[PDB]
Amino acid sequence: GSVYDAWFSCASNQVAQVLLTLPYSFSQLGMMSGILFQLFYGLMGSWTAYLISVLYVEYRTRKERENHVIQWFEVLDGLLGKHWRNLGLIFNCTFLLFGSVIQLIACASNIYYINDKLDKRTWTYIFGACCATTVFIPSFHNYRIWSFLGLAMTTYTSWYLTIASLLHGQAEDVKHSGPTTMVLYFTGATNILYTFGGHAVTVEIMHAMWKPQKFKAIYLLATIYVLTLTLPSASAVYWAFGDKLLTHSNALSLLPKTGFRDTAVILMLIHQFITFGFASTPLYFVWEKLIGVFKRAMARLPVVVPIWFLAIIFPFFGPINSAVGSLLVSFTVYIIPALAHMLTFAPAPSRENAVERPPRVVGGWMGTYCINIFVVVWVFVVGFGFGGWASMVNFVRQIDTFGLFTKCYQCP
Ligand SMILES: O=C(O)COc1ccc(Cl)cc1Cl
Repeated sequence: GSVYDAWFSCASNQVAQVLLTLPYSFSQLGMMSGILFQLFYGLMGSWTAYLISVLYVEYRTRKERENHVIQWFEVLDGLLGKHWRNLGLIFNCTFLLFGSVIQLIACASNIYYINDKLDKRTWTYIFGACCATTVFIPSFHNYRIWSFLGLAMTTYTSWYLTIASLLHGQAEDVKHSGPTTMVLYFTGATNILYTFGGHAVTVEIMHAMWKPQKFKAIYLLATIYVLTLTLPSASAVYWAFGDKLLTHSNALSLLPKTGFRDTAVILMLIHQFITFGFASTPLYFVWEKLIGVFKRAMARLPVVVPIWFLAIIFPFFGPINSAVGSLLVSFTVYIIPALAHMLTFAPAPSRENAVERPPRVVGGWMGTYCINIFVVVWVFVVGFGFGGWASMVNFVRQIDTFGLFTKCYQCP
Protein backbone atom coordinates (compact mmCIF):
# COMPACT_ATOMS: atom_id res chain seq x y z
CA GLY A 1 0.00 0.00 0.00
CA SER A 2 3.01 2.27 0.41
CA VAL A 3 4.58 4.30 -2.39
CA TYR A 4 6.98 1.48 -3.29
CA ASP A 5 4.14 -1.03 -3.70
CA ALA A 6 2.27 1.31 -6.05
CA TRP A 7 5.44 1.99 -8.03
CA PHE A 8 6.09 -1.74 -8.42
CA SER A 9 2.50 -2.41 -9.47
CA CYS A 10 2.30 0.39 -12.05
CA ALA A 11 5.78 -0.42 -13.38
CA SER A 12 5.15 -4.16 -13.81
CA ASN A 13 1.71 -3.54 -15.35
CA GLN A 14 3.09 -1.18 -18.01
CA VAL A 15 4.51 -3.94 -20.24
CA ALA A 16 3.55 -7.62 -20.06
CA GLN A 17 3.82 -9.10 -23.56
CA VAL A 18 4.30 -6.07 -25.84
CA LEU A 19 7.98 -6.18 -24.87
CA LEU A 20 8.43 -9.01 -27.38
CA THR A 21 6.61 -7.28 -30.26
CA LEU A 22 8.40 -3.93 -29.86
CA PRO A 23 11.31 -4.96 -32.14
CA TYR A 24 8.69 -5.93 -34.73
CA SER A 25 7.37 -2.36 -34.58
CA PHE A 26 10.93 -1.02 -34.83
CA SER A 27 11.32 -3.13 -37.98
CA GLN A 28 8.62 -0.89 -39.48
CA LEU A 29 9.50 2.50 -37.96
CA GLY A 30 13.29 2.46 -37.61
CA MET A 31 15.73 3.68 -34.99
CA MET A 32 15.09 7.43 -34.73
CA SER A 33 11.35 7.18 -35.37
CA GLY A 34 10.95 4.29 -32.95
CA ILE A 35 12.84 6.00 -30.14
CA LEU A 36 11.01 9.30 -30.66
CA PHE A 37 7.61 7.57 -30.68
CA GLN A 38 8.48 5.59 -27.55
CA LEU A 39 9.52 8.73 -25.66
CA PHE A 40 6.52 10.75 -26.85
CA TYR A 41 4.00 8.04 -25.99
CA GLY A 42 5.65 7.46 -22.61
CA LEU A 43 5.20 11.15 -21.86
CA MET A 44 1.59 10.93 -23.06
CA GLY A 45 0.94 7.89 -20.88
CA SER A 46 2.39 9.64 -17.84
CA TRP A 47 0.25 12.71 -18.54
CA THR A 48 -2.92 10.63 -18.88
CA ALA A 49 -2.05 8.76 -15.68
CA TYR A 50 -1.79 12.13 -13.94
CA LEU A 51 -5.16 13.15 -15.40
CA ILE A 52 -6.79 9.95 -14.14
CA SER A 53 -5.14 10.48 -10.75
CA VAL A 54 -6.49 14.01 -10.37
CA LEU A 55 -9.95 12.90 -11.52
CA TYR A 56 -9.97 10.03 -9.02
CA VAL A 57 -8.73 12.28 -6.20
CA GLU A 58 -11.46 14.83 -6.94
CA TYR A 59 -14.13 12.12 -7.04
CA ARG A 60 -12.95 10.53 -3.79
CA THR A 61 -12.81 13.90 -2.02
CA ARG A 62 -16.31 14.80 -3.20
CA LYS A 63 -17.64 11.42 -2.08
CA GLU A 64 -15.96 11.77 1.32
CA ARG A 65 -17.37 15.27 1.81
CA GLU A 66 -20.83 13.67 2.11
CA ASN A 67 -15.28 -0.62 2.05
CA HIS A 68 -15.43 -1.10 -1.72
CA VAL A 69 -13.22 -0.73 -4.81
CA ILE A 70 -13.44 2.45 -6.88
CA GLN A 71 -13.45 1.80 -10.63
CA TRP A 72 -12.99 4.15 -13.56
CA PHE A 73 -16.65 4.12 -14.62
CA GLU A 74 -17.69 4.92 -11.05
CA VAL A 75 -15.34 7.92 -11.07
CA LEU A 76 -16.80 9.09 -14.38
CA ASP A 77 -20.32 8.76 -12.95
CA GLY A 78 -19.34 10.73 -9.86
CA LEU A 79 -17.67 13.53 -11.82
CA LEU A 80 -20.10 13.71 -14.77
CA GLY A 81 -23.41 12.36 -16.06
CA LYS A 82 -24.53 8.78 -16.53
CA HIS A 83 -23.83 8.76 -20.27
CA TRP A 84 -20.16 9.32 -19.45
CA ARG A 85 -20.33 6.32 -17.12
CA ASN A 86 -21.87 4.17 -19.85
CA LEU A 87 -19.26 5.22 -22.41
CA GLY A 88 -16.36 4.66 -20.04
CA LEU A 89 -17.67 1.30 -18.86
CA ILE A 90 -18.26 0.03 -22.39
CA PHE A 91 -14.87 1.15 -23.68
CA ASN A 92 -12.98 -0.11 -20.62
CA CYS A 93 -14.69 -3.51 -20.71
CA THR A 94 -14.08 -3.96 -24.43
CA PHE A 95 -10.44 -2.92 -24.07
CA LEU A 96 -9.92 -5.30 -21.15
CA LEU A 97 -11.54 -8.16 -23.07
CA PHE A 98 -9.28 -7.60 -26.07
CA GLY A 99 -6.26 -7.18 -23.81
CA SER A 100 -6.99 -10.53 -22.19
CA VAL A 101 -7.26 -12.03 -25.68
CA ILE A 102 -3.88 -10.49 -26.53
CA GLN A 103 -2.27 -11.89 -23.38
CA LEU A 104 -3.63 -15.37 -24.15
CA ILE A 105 -2.31 -15.18 -27.72
CA ALA A 106 1.07 -14.08 -26.37
CA CYS A 107 1.08 -16.98 -23.90
CA ALA A 108 0.40 -19.46 -26.70
CA SER A 109 3.09 -17.93 -28.91
CA ASN A 110 5.67 -17.97 -26.12
CA ILE A 111 4.93 -21.54 -25.03
CA TYR A 112 5.23 -22.65 -28.65
CA TYR A 113 8.94 -21.73 -28.65
CA ILE A 114 9.98 -24.11 -25.84
CA ASN A 115 7.96 -27.12 -27.13
CA ASP A 116 7.68 -27.03 -30.92
CA LYS A 117 6.00 -30.45 -31.23
CA LEU A 118 2.57 -28.85 -30.75
CA ASP A 119 1.46 -26.08 -33.10
CA LYS A 120 0.43 -22.72 -31.68
CA ARG A 121 -3.29 -23.50 -32.01
CA THR A 122 -3.16 -26.56 -29.75
CA TRP A 123 -1.14 -24.47 -27.31
CA THR A 124 -3.89 -21.84 -27.46
CA TYR A 125 -6.43 -24.58 -26.70
CA ILE A 126 -4.51 -25.87 -23.69
CA PHE A 127 -3.72 -22.39 -22.35
CA GLY A 128 -7.34 -21.30 -22.69
CA ALA A 129 -8.38 -24.41 -20.78
CA CYS A 130 -5.79 -23.65 -18.09
CA CYS A 131 -6.70 -19.95 -17.80
CA ALA A 132 -10.38 -20.88 -17.53
CA THR A 133 -9.43 -21.67 -13.92
CA THR A 134 -9.04 -17.91 -13.39
CA VAL A 135 -12.81 -17.80 -12.84
CA PHE A 136 -12.32 -19.67 -9.56
CA ILE A 137 -10.16 -16.96 -7.98
CA PRO A 138 -12.42 -14.43 -6.18
CA SER A 139 -10.48 -11.32 -7.24
CA PHE A 140 -6.93 -11.04 -8.58
CA HIS A 141 -6.89 -7.55 -7.08
CA ASN A 142 -5.46 -7.18 -3.55
CA TYR A 143 -2.95 -9.85 -4.63
CA ARG A 144 -0.81 -7.27 -6.46
CA ILE A 145 1.67 -7.33 -3.57
CA TRP A 146 3.55 -9.89 -5.69
CA SER A 147 4.16 -7.35 -8.47
CA PHE A 148 7.89 -7.02 -7.79
CA LEU A 149 8.09 -10.58 -9.11
CA GLY A 150 6.55 -9.60 -12.44
CA LEU A 151 8.74 -6.51 -12.61
CA ALA A 152 11.78 -8.75 -12.13
CA MET A 153 10.59 -11.03 -14.94
CA THR A 154 10.07 -8.07 -17.27
CA THR A 155 13.46 -6.49 -16.55
CA TYR A 156 15.26 -9.83 -16.86
CA THR A 157 13.57 -10.52 -20.20
CA SER A 158 14.43 -7.05 -21.52
CA TRP A 159 18.08 -7.27 -20.47
CA TYR A 160 18.35 -10.81 -21.84
CA LEU A 161 16.99 -9.60 -25.17
CA THR A 162 19.50 -6.74 -25.22
CA ILE A 163 22.48 -8.94 -24.30
CA ALA A 164 21.58 -11.77 -26.69
CA SER A 165 21.03 -9.33 -29.55
CA LEU A 166 24.35 -7.60 -28.90
CA LEU A 167 26.20 -10.93 -28.68
CA HIS A 168 24.59 -12.30 -31.84
CA GLY A 169 25.76 -9.33 -33.89
CA GLN A 170 24.71 -8.81 -37.50
CA ALA A 171 24.84 -11.13 -40.49
CA GLU A 172 25.99 -10.11 -43.96
CA ASP A 173 22.37 -10.29 -45.18
CA VAL A 174 21.03 -7.89 -42.53
CA LYS A 175 19.33 -4.91 -44.18
CA HIS A 176 17.64 -2.08 -42.27
CA SER A 177 15.06 -1.13 -44.88
CA GLY A 178 13.44 1.43 -42.58
CA PRO A 179 10.06 3.05 -43.23
CA THR A 180 9.21 1.16 -46.41
CA THR A 181 5.55 2.22 -46.50
CA MET A 182 3.08 4.33 -44.55
CA VAL A 183 0.94 1.35 -43.50
CA LEU A 184 3.76 -0.38 -41.62
CA TYR A 185 4.94 2.91 -40.12
CA PHE A 186 1.50 3.66 -38.70
CA THR A 187 1.08 0.08 -37.48
CA GLY A 188 4.34 0.43 -35.56
CA ALA A 189 3.27 3.81 -34.20
CA THR A 190 -0.01 2.28 -33.01
CA ASN A 191 1.86 -0.60 -31.37
CA ILE A 192 4.08 1.87 -29.50
CA LEU A 193 0.92 3.74 -28.50
CA TYR A 194 -0.50 0.51 -27.09
CA THR A 195 2.73 -0.21 -25.22
CA PHE A 196 2.08 2.77 -22.91
CA GLY A 197 -0.88 4.34 -21.14
CA GLY A 198 -1.56 2.33 -18.00
CA HIS A 199 -4.29 0.20 -19.61
CA ALA A 200 -7.31 1.71 -17.81
CA VAL A 201 -6.39 -0.08 -14.56
CA THR A 202 -4.45 2.83 -13.06
CA VAL A 203 -7.34 3.66 -10.72
CA GLU A 204 -7.40 0.07 -9.45
CA ILE A 205 -3.76 0.25 -8.33
CA MET A 206 -4.13 3.82 -7.08
CA HIS A 207 -7.01 2.80 -4.80
CA ALA A 208 -4.73 0.63 -2.67
CA MET A 209 -2.49 3.59 -1.83
CA TRP A 210 -2.96 5.25 1.55
CA LYS A 211 -2.48 8.69 -0.05
CA PRO A 212 -3.31 8.54 -3.78
CA GLN A 213 -2.47 12.25 -4.13
CA LYS A 214 1.18 11.36 -4.89
CA PHE A 215 0.56 8.97 -7.80
CA LYS A 216 1.90 11.42 -10.40
CA ALA A 217 5.58 11.08 -9.49
CA ILE A 218 5.23 7.34 -8.87
CA TYR A 219 3.80 6.78 -12.34
CA LEU A 220 6.40 9.07 -13.90
CA LEU A 221 9.20 7.02 -12.32
CA ALA A 222 7.51 3.76 -13.32
CA THR A 223 7.19 4.87 -16.94
CA ILE A 224 10.75 6.21 -17.10
CA TYR A 225 12.00 2.85 -15.81
CA VAL A 226 9.77 1.05 -18.32
CA LEU A 227 11.29 3.21 -21.06
CA THR A 228 14.79 2.40 -19.80
CA LEU A 229 13.82 -1.26 -20.19
CA THR A 230 12.04 -1.00 -23.55
CA LEU A 231 14.45 1.24 -25.45
CA PRO A 232 17.60 -0.91 -25.08
CA SER A 233 15.96 -4.27 -25.80
CA ALA A 234 14.06 -3.13 -28.89
CA SER A 235 16.97 -1.00 -30.10
CA ALA A 236 19.46 -3.87 -29.81
CA VAL A 237 17.12 -6.41 -31.40
CA TYR A 238 16.38 -4.15 -34.36
CA TRP A 239 19.98 -3.03 -34.89
CA ALA A 240 21.14 -6.65 -34.80
CA PHE A 241 18.47 -8.31 -36.93
CA GLY A 242 16.99 -5.74 -39.33
CA ASP A 243 14.10 -6.20 -41.75
CA LYS A 244 13.88 -9.92 -40.91
CA LEU A 245 11.70 -8.95 -37.93
CA LEU A 246 8.73 -8.30 -40.23
CA THR A 247 8.39 -12.03 -40.94
CA HIS A 248 8.84 -12.79 -37.21
CA SER A 249 6.77 -10.59 -34.91
CA ASN A 250 7.91 -12.43 -31.77
CA ALA A 251 11.50 -11.48 -30.93
CA LEU A 252 12.27 -14.77 -29.17
CA SER A 253 11.58 -16.68 -32.40
CA LEU A 254 14.65 -15.31 -34.17
CA LEU A 255 17.03 -15.60 -31.21
CA PRO A 256 18.96 -18.87 -30.80
CA LYS A 257 17.43 -21.49 -28.52
CA THR A 258 19.34 -21.74 -25.23
CA GLY A 259 18.72 -22.09 -21.51
CA PHE A 260 18.46 -18.32 -21.16
CA ARG A 261 15.78 -18.21 -23.86
CA ASP A 262 13.84 -21.00 -22.14
CA THR A 263 13.99 -19.19 -18.79
CA ALA A 264 12.86 -15.95 -20.45
CA VAL A 265 9.97 -17.75 -22.15
CA ILE A 266 8.83 -19.38 -18.90
CA LEU A 267 9.05 -16.10 -16.98
CA MET A 268 7.16 -14.24 -19.71
CA LEU A 269 4.49 -16.95 -19.66
CA ILE A 270 4.08 -16.59 -15.89
CA HIS A 271 3.91 -12.80 -16.17
CA GLN A 272 1.37 -12.98 -19.00
CA PHE A 273 -0.81 -15.39 -17.01
CA ILE A 274 -0.75 -13.02 -14.03
CA THR A 275 -1.52 -10.04 -16.28
CA PHE A 276 -4.37 -11.94 -17.93
CA GLY A 277 -5.85 -12.65 -14.52
CA PHE A 278 -5.50 -9.00 -13.50
CA ALA A 279 -7.09 -7.74 -16.72
CA SER A 280 -9.90 -10.31 -16.64
CA THR A 281 -10.93 -9.75 -13.02
CA PRO A 282 -12.66 -6.40 -13.78
CA LEU A 283 -14.58 -8.13 -16.58
CA TYR A 284 -15.75 -10.72 -14.06
CA PHE A 285 -16.80 -7.91 -11.72
CA VAL A 286 -18.79 -6.16 -14.44
CA TRP A 287 -20.42 -9.42 -15.55
CA GLU A 288 -21.38 -10.19 -11.95
CA LYS A 289 -22.89 -6.71 -11.59
CA LEU A 290 -24.86 -7.05 -14.83
CA ILE A 291 -26.13 -10.58 -14.11
CA GLY A 292 -27.05 -9.76 -10.50
CA VAL A 293 -24.72 -12.32 -8.90
CA PHE A 294 -18.66 -21.04 -5.30
CA LYS A 295 -21.44 -20.35 -7.80
CA ARG A 296 -19.42 -17.46 -9.25
CA ALA A 297 -17.18 -19.97 -11.06
CA MET A 298 -19.91 -20.92 -13.54
CA ALA A 299 -21.32 -17.38 -13.73
CA ARG A 300 -17.94 -16.19 -15.05
CA LEU A 301 -17.59 -19.10 -17.50
CA PRO A 302 -19.39 -17.26 -20.35
CA VAL A 303 -17.01 -14.34 -19.81
CA VAL A 304 -13.99 -16.39 -20.94
CA VAL A 305 -15.78 -17.91 -23.95
CA PRO A 306 -15.41 -14.74 -26.09
CA ILE A 307 -11.73 -14.58 -25.13
CA TRP A 308 -11.14 -18.19 -26.17
CA PHE A 309 -12.91 -17.76 -29.51
CA LEU A 310 -11.04 -14.55 -30.36
CA ALA A 311 -7.62 -16.05 -29.58
CA ILE A 312 -8.17 -19.04 -31.88
CA ILE A 313 -9.81 -17.12 -34.73
CA PHE A 314 -7.25 -14.27 -34.63
CA PRO A 315 -3.97 -15.63 -33.22
CA PHE A 316 -1.98 -12.83 -34.88
CA PHE A 317 0.58 -11.82 -32.27
CA GLY A 318 1.71 -8.53 -33.79
CA PRO A 319 -1.18 -7.07 -35.79
CA ILE A 320 -3.71 -7.63 -33.00
CA ASN A 321 -1.68 -5.37 -30.72
CA SER A 322 -1.95 -2.51 -33.22
CA ALA A 323 -5.63 -3.19 -33.89
CA VAL A 324 -6.50 -3.01 -30.19
CA GLY A 325 -4.19 -0.03 -29.67
CA SER A 326 -5.93 2.00 -32.37
CA LEU A 327 -9.57 0.95 -32.02
CA LEU A 328 -9.86 0.68 -28.22
CA VAL A 329 -6.81 2.01 -26.35
CA SER A 330 -6.83 5.29 -28.27
CA PHE A 331 -10.28 5.98 -26.76
CA THR A 332 -9.93 4.14 -23.43
CA VAL A 333 -6.53 5.29 -22.13
CA TYR A 334 -5.75 8.47 -24.10
CA ILE A 335 -8.91 10.34 -25.16
CA ILE A 336 -11.62 9.55 -22.60
CA PRO A 337 -9.55 10.53 -19.51
CA ALA A 338 -8.48 13.80 -21.15
CA LEU A 339 -12.02 14.66 -22.23
CA ALA A 340 -13.34 13.87 -18.74
CA HIS A 341 -10.67 16.06 -17.15
CA MET A 342 -11.48 18.92 -19.52
CA LEU A 343 -15.23 18.65 -18.96
CA THR A 344 -15.26 18.24 -15.17
CA PHE A 345 -13.13 21.35 -14.58
CA ALA A 346 -14.63 23.39 -17.44
CA PRO A 347 -17.10 25.21 -15.13
CA ALA A 348 -15.49 28.04 -13.20
CA PRO A 349 -16.85 26.90 -9.79
CA SER A 350 -15.30 23.45 -10.28
CA ARG A 351 -11.98 24.90 -11.46
CA GLU A 352 -11.68 27.33 -8.54
CA ASN A 353 -12.60 24.73 -5.89
CA ALA A 354 -10.34 22.03 -7.36
CA VAL A 355 -8.95 19.74 -4.67
CA GLU A 356 -5.48 19.72 -6.25
CA ARG A 357 -4.14 22.61 -8.31
CA PRO A 358 -2.48 21.97 -11.69
CA PRO A 359 1.32 21.67 -11.75
CA ARG A 360 3.08 25.03 -11.71
CA VAL A 361 5.66 24.06 -14.35
CA VAL A 362 2.97 23.17 -16.90
CA GLY A 363 1.35 26.59 -16.58
CA GLY A 364 -1.78 26.01 -14.54
CA TRP A 365 -5.24 25.48 -15.97
CA MET A 366 -4.37 27.02 -19.35
CA GLY A 367 -1.39 24.72 -19.82
CA THR A 368 -3.32 21.67 -18.65
CA TYR A 369 -6.15 22.42 -21.09
CA CYS A 370 -3.71 22.99 -23.95
CA ILE A 371 -1.97 19.68 -23.25
CA ASN A 372 -5.33 17.91 -23.04
CA ILE A 373 -6.39 19.34 -26.41
CA PHE A 374 -3.07 18.30 -27.93
CA VAL A 375 -3.41 14.77 -26.52
CA VAL A 376 -6.97 14.40 -27.82
CA VAL A 377 -6.14 15.74 -31.29
CA TRP A 378 -2.97 13.68 -31.67
CA VAL A 379 -4.55 10.42 -30.50
CA PHE A 380 -7.59 11.01 -32.72
CA VAL A 381 -5.57 11.86 -35.84
CA VAL A 382 -2.60 9.47 -35.58
CA GLY A 383 -3.92 7.06 -32.96
CA PHE A 384 -7.36 6.46 -34.48
CA GLY A 385 -7.65 7.70 -38.06
CA PHE A 386 -4.30 6.96 -39.70
CA GLY A 387 -3.23 4.49 -37.03
CA GLY A 388 -6.57 2.71 -37.09
CA TRP A 389 -6.72 2.54 -40.88
CA ALA A 390 -3.15 1.24 -41.14
CA SER A 391 -3.67 -1.33 -38.39
CA MET A 392 -6.92 -2.61 -39.89
CA VAL A 393 -5.55 -2.82 -43.44
CA ASN A 394 -2.57 -4.73 -42.04
CA PHE A 395 -4.95 -7.00 -40.13
CA VAL A 396 -6.99 -7.83 -43.24
CA ARG A 397 -3.77 -8.39 -45.19
CA GLN A 398 -2.64 -10.87 -42.54
CA ILE A 399 -6.07 -12.53 -42.64
CA ASP A 400 -5.76 -12.97 -46.41
CA THR A 401 -2.16 -14.21 -46.18
CA PHE A 402 -2.26 -16.66 -43.26
CA GLY A 403 -6.00 -17.35 -43.56
CA LEU A 404 -8.59 -17.71 -40.83
CA PHE A 405 -8.06 -19.99 -37.84
CA THR A 406 -4.43 -20.18 -38.94
CA LYS A 407 -2.29 -22.95 -37.47
CA CYS A 408 1.16 -22.11 -36.08
CA TYR A 409 0.93 -18.48 -37.16
CA GLN A 410 4.41 -17.55 -38.40
CA CYS A 411 5.93 -21.00 -37.90
CA PRO A 412 8.60 -21.16 -40.65
O1 LIG B 1 0.80 -6.12 -23.04
C1 LIG B 1 0.60 -4.90 -22.77
O2 LIG B 1 1.23 -4.01 -23.40
C2 LIG B 1 -0.41 -4.52 -21.70
O3 LIG B 1 -1.25 -5.60 -21.43
C3 LIG B 1 -2.17 -5.37 -20.40
C4 LIG B 1 -1.76 -5.50 -19.08
C5 LIG B 1 -2.65 -5.28 -18.05
C6 LIG B 1 -3.96 -4.93 -18.33
CL1 LIG B 1 -5.11 -4.65 -17.00
C7 LIG B 1 -4.37 -4.81 -19.65
C8 LIG B 1 -3.48 -5.03 -20.68
CL2 LIG B 1 -4.02 -4.86 -22.37
